[PDB]
Amino acid sequence: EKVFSGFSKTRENLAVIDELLLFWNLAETDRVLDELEEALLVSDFGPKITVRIVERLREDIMSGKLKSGSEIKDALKESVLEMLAKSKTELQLGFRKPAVIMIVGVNGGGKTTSLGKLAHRLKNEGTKVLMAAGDTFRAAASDQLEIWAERTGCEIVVAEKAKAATVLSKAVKRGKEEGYDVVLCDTSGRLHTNYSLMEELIACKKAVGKIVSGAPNEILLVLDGNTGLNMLPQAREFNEVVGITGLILTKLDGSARGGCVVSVVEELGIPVKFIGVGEAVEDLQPFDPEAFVNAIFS
Repeated sequence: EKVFSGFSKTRENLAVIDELLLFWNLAETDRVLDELEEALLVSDFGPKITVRIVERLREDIMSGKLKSGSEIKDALKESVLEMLAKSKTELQLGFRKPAVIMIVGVNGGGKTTSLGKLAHRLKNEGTKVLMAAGDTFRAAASDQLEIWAERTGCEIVVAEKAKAATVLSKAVKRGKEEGYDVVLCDTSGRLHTNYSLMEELIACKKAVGKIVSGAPNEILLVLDGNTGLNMLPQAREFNEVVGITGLILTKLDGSARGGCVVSVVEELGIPVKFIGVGEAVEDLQPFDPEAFVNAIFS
């Protein structure tokens, strides 16, 4: 619904596929597939996934598995859905307490804001949440997390400039000691990835691991959806260095770049867990791969 709006422009642009398929027959296959390829590329499906999708269609058309435009269209949706769920999209918090979640990302992605929206969700499900203001680089983020703490009725551990790993260590200790269900940890926001940032994220992961075996449970990377395919290198860097368990794609408002969602998940094998489709608190939503594929293809 809100996912339909989040990618409204992608849907509009991908609609050309239905028109092209009106002109499909076996002899027209390669011409139709050339146009279909161009349409996916226009909507920010990466080259690797576009060729994979198109060549499989061509295969299945040639072998006689696919015999009509409607069958080809549904096969296209199936290929895309399969790349998305090749996926545990849910938060994987287990049973041992406390669960520890780290939120990471660069400036402009809504890192801190999403952590607040997430805390709202968990609080509403009756989960006992402690916040940790580990974004030590940005003073405005810490203050914003105190505002979120007050709105959602979470307690919050704040820095007393602090080392993020020390704040997180403190919050998780208090989590465990005071019987919390989840410790929800912010981390430092920078304009671009750099060495200093990666070193600090490594330290935070080690520091919370020392207090609770297997912590953190989730390391969620927040990314502005509007960056499209340019999010691939950065997600790969966070993943190679830190180990990301889930993505949060934000700032979607009739994005024309919906293909980037499939491209990132397929490339790195990290599921999209939440999508941000608006500025209200409820507008951070659990990702539903089948609903998404319907939202972009009809």
